[PDB]
Order: sequence, then structure tokens, then C-alpha cells
Amino acid sequence: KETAAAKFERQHMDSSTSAASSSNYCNQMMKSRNLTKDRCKPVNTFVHESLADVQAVCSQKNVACKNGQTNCYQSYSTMSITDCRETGSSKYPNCAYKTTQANKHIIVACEGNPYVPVHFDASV
Ligand SMILES: Cc1cn([C@H]2C[C@H](O)[C@@H](CN3CCCCC3)O2)c(=O)[nH]c1=O
Repeated sequence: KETAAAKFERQHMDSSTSAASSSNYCNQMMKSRNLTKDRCKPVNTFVHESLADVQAVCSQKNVACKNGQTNCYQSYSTMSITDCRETGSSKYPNCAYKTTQANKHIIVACEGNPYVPVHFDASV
């Protein structure tokens, strides 16, 4: 079974491209990472940095999570990310996404021993 840490890697980690994220990127990635099976997941972010660099965020700037929990952390440096957002014309099972590349600070929720990212909260 998939651990919370593994689910985070599946949903949010893409170290393979630095930031080319073609116009096709989100359409392909949302599908391949199995985020279009139950429904079209409406919003998702992929981070183009090393797993070590993202895991390190759990020891960086402690900030409140959107849900009010205290276990969120903001990266000290900007990171290469791609936001995927479902279009209006997207109809399941043909999930369609707008691909947006940017360089922003990420905010992740961390849990466990080892203390690792388990949720992507925001980018700022
Ligand atoms: C704001 C933001 C959210 N997400 C993901 C994390 C959760 O799976 C989901 C949380 N949230 C649920 C309610 C509002 C829309 C999104 O979206 C994401 O992947 N990147 C983001 O920048």
C-alpha cells in the first residue's frame, strides 16, 4: 500500500524536467500519475527539484497551513514548479489542463518519522 510520503512523490514530484513543461505537460502528467481516474483532479502542482531539496523544506520556514495546522513549511528559495489547473471545457474522462510554469516558494505539510512532505499546501 501507498504511504503518505509516496503519495506526495506521485502527486507532486517531477525531478526529470527542469522547466520545459510543454503545453501538453499537465494533460500527460495528470493522467500518468493517476490523478484522472476517480475524477479530473481540479488543481495540482509538480515540483521540478531533487527529492532531497523538497524533503529539506520540512526543516525550513515553519508557517501555518491553510487548514490551520502548524506543520507547514515554506522553502527558503524559489523552486521550479508547474501548476496544473482543469479547464472549463474539460469533461471526465478526457481531463484537460492549463499548464503554468513558474518559480515560486513552495509550502508543504510534513509528518512522520522520518519527517517528510505529505501534502502540497501552496506556492507563494
Ligand atoms: C493551492 C494548491 C493546492 N494543491 C492541491 C493540494 C490538494 O490536493 C488540493 C487542496 N485544495 C482543496 C480545496 C481547494 C482546492 C485545492 O489541491 C496543489 O497541488 N497546488 C496548489 O497550489
